[PDB]
Amino acid sequence: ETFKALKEYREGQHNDSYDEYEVNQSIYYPNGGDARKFHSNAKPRAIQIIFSPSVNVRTIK
Amino acid sequence: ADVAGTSNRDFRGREQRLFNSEQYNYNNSLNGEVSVWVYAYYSDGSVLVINKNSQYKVGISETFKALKEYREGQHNDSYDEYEVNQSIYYPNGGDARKFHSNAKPRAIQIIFSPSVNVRTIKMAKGNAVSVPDEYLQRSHPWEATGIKYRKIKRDGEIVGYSHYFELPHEYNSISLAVSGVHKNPSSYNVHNVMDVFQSCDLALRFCNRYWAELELVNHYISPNAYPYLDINNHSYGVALSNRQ
Amino acid sequence: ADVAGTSNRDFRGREQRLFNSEQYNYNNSLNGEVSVWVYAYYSDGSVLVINKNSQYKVGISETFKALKEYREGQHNDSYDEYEVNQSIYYPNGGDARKFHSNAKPRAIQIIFSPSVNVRTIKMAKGNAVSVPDEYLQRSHPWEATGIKYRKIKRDGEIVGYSHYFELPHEYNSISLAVSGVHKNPSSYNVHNVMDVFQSCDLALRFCNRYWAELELVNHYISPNAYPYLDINNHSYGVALSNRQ
Amino acid sequence: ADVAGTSNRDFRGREQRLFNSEQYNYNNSLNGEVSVWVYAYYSDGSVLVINKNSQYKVGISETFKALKEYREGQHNDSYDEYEVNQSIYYPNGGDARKFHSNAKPRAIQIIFSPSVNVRTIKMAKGNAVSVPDEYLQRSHPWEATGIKYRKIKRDGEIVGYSHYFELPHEYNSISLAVSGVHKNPSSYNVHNVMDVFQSCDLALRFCNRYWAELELVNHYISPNAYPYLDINNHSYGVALSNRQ
Ligand SMILES: [Cl-]
Ligand SMILES: [Cl-]
Ligand SMILES: [Cl-]
Repeated sequence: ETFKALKEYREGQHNDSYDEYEVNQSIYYPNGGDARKFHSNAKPRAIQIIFSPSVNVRTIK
Repeated sequence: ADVAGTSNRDFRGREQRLFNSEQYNYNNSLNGEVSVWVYAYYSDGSVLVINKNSQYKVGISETFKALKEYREGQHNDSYDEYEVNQSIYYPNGGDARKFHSNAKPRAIQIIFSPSVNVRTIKMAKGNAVSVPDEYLQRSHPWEATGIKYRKIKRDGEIVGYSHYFELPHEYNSISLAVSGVHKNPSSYNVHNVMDVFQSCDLALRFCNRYWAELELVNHYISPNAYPYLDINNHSYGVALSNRQ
Repeated sequence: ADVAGTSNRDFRGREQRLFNSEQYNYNNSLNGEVSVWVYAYYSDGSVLVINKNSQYKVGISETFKALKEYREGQHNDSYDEYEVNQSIYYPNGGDARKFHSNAKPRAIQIIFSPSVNVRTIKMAKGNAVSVPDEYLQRSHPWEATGIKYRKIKRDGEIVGYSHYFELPHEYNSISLAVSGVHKNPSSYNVHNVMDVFQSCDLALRFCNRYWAELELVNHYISPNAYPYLDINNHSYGVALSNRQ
Repeated sequence: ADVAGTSNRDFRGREQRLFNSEQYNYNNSLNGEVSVWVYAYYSDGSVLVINKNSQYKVGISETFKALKEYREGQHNDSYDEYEVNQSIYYPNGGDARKFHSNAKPRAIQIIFSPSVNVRTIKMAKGNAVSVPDEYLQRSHPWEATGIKYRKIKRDGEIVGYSHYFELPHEYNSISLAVSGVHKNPSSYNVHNVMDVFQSCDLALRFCNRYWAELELVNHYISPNAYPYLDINNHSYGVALSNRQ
């Protein structure tokens, strides 16, 4: 997944889409965008990766 | 004339030291201001500040709703946020489409000017329906929390006092009032009561949402010579007593 | 040990009776809360509650406009309702597209906690431009309406006081303030004045529009052990003095 | 110690030259990345970049529609642009209100990292319904276009390869896929197949629309040490082999 694809998207609700394009430009390069926020709440706060018990753990990358 | 910075006749230097000393001492006289600030920090990095400036005593009191983030001129999910409020006022009381409102404060800092007497500070930290301690019948209407205030210091002088507490848990849903009294080391009090009543009308309030602690430091705290303590424990303010 | 409910050594029963008695008496001490609620009832069945909780004395004061129904996150006919307000402030002063705004309150209930002294209750019921009695020059700024308050009782104990008045007529267009003082059967007063000034800052407010009296009973009054009187004359609240 | 830049014991200079040489050679090892970028240039001066970075081999494949300009959070004439697409898929197939969509790319640049083997580069440039050469039955699924790639060079070193083609005609309506394989000058291959299958899952993609080639140069190409060739034939990138 890209950085953008992991950001929160609320189907059928407002998503601040224009400001969030600007946030992305600021994340891709310091001071690269003109957003009206310091921290996007659409950024993930954590990631869990889970595999089924049929994976071989030594092959995980 | 004598040469600058070489003798006791540098009256420009003496007057600059007196000018600063007179500001520090004036603010501590009963003719001076006492001030309080409530900072409510949000997850998007923005910060609501409420400040009240008044003579003799000063305070701020806000509902749960009034401390939630409000973005002027932008979308605020207003209908869903009415539903979130009903769920916070009573479990399962609303029909919101989210688990956690990002408009809830993540932390509160209370700062007082150095003219407050710390022993007079009182806080009413209530639940989301504005009750101080679970039920009205058993509630003392405030706690005197001065022992928890840290000195904000610059160059050895106290420039303000801070009490900070995080609200990082889902159940941290509060209403808040705070009050402090201006220093009065004298025994004067009798005769001045209607003047204190007029101070209740004359107190000036300011409220604004700044987009980042950086912006709060640069455009709010520093230009007005106010005290502050940032997330990295750095003290801001201006030392004045006996200083040039 | 002795068997439960058979002897004077049921210390669990004694402590449960003391726990409740201590809450009732604490609320009546000068360390306790005094509280007031203003309920404004609308034709769609919804109810605005404003509550203030404070030590020593407490009150609420609202403009005509502030008591009109406001639906958060829904349409409120805001422009037409500015025009309705102009017509209420002065006959024929606005250009509204309705005869009667359904946002006007149909009735008001004022309830005080049982720690108020009823004889100290004062109401300023003003006209729509916030004048108590037709013209300022002839207005006394309040009426002491304690004689009209009914006792809200449960199991023989007074759990609160109620004053209710309907606004069913077209010309019933009001502004409203109310105030009561906490019981003080002692002769203590001198020394505590700045503490009362701090109580003015520390008072906590709550405001919300509930969609039905049922919802008010279930999600507001009952969970917080507050007193109430419903449209069918049923008393709600919790008896505590000498009770398990 | 010896003086800087005067002897064979300037180990800071030797380590700086090795650090850069090790990056160049690592990228060319089979442990290193191979990368491709597709740049689609629009008439308003904006540029969509898609980049894929992976081990062993890498590619990008996009429909006609996916290469059209999309302005996030702005109007995009979405209904008329569905109609334009129907007219491009089949003559007279749509009911658009324009002759030429300004969302169509005016040109494409394909750039590969210097770790690709140029002889392995393959392009499938299809018509607007994703057929490589007019009809499926007669289509070879790619053309090997490495001979057309120019060396992007800095300070004498190849920093990437470019193939650029304009789409200036009304009938220039394409779908596009490209693929290249990482250099492998060894005879090692057998044993590594499942590792290549995992590389297909591990390949990282990036996509963004920048508003100008200037902005692409300053905020995309240069900060990431990527190769590029601008409209004035200027080469960008960083020479590393044997260099400080
Ligand atoms: Cl003084
Ligand atoms: Cl007492
Ligand atoms: Cl290798």
